[PDB]
Amino acid sequence: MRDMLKAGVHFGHQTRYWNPKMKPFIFGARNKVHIINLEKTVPMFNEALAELNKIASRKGKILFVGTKRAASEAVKDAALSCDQFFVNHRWLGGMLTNWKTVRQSIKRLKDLETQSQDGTFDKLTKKEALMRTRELEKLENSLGGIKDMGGLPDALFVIDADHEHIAIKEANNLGIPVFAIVDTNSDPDGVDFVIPGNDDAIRAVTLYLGAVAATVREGRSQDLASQAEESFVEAE
RNA sequence: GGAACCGUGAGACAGGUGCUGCAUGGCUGUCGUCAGCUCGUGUUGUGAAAUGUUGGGUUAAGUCCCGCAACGAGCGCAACCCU
Repeated sequence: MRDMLKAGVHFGHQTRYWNPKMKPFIFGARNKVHIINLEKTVPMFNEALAELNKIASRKGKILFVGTKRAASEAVKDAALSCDQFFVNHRWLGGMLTNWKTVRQSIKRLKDLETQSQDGTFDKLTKKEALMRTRELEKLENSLGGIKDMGGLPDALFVIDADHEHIAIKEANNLGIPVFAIVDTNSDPDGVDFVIPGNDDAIRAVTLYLGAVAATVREGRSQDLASQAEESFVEAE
């Protein structure tokens, strides 16, 4: 299980771009950073983790959102260790509402690939061929992790409430739990299960994102394994 | 007996570029062949609607990025035909 006393990674962050709604989580600004209370972050871990093991052993799906280039690689690897979804690139309008039509783009993507591998690849003009290439690109860039979705999640996990504020909204009107590790620059009232921690910093996000993923595989139907996200922490 | 065309007598009936295209269909001219014109969804407004195509640098051009409540899509241009 997770470990306490993490005053060497997360802690305070951001200078003066905070939100008065995060006062009950700020220890005390010193020369710059406001500093977050590690004494309040721990209690949040328990409550947030508790609700996690509940949906984890309940065979519930989670969608880890991560558009920020600070945890772009961590959000994926963490979602790979387990059988969960994720959003790295950018978060279309009507993916869940107008699922049908949206999937039509997925089928076409699979239809073009089967035509790009070897079957009728260089039969028609090159101009038309270069037209099918761009389509594939645009489709592979947007429909990268949504291609595995064949049916409408139980909860979403964001890295930053503000950056992925759009994902938070659509997660509120639908009545779906929201888990995230944001800091000062945000509104906690928008997150039923918020984790007061550094939003940025790769070594900061990888820690929880790795522990949370480890707590998911355990108590479900798998054994614990070493985190491979630590290798990307060398970005420093 | 009787079909047909035709002529006279008799009966039932025809026609109109005569008016109105501010009653209209169709066709055509004109800004134009100039050119953009619109849709789905999200967001803003009580609403008619707005945003989407705002901002910074740039380009012949929404030409294209960066930031970005917007993200995408269908006619127009272009291409397809002919000298």
